[PDB]
Amino acid sequence: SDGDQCASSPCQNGGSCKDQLQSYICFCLPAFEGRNCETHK
Repeated sequence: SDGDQCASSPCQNGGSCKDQLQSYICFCLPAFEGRNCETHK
């Protein structure tokens, strides 16, 4: 049920990729931060 956003690794820094109802939220690691790890600490 709903699972396409993470079809091309829309996240960065090996961040995770979750699928929501509006789009998707990646779960970066303690090393980075942001919906796409775009904020690498």
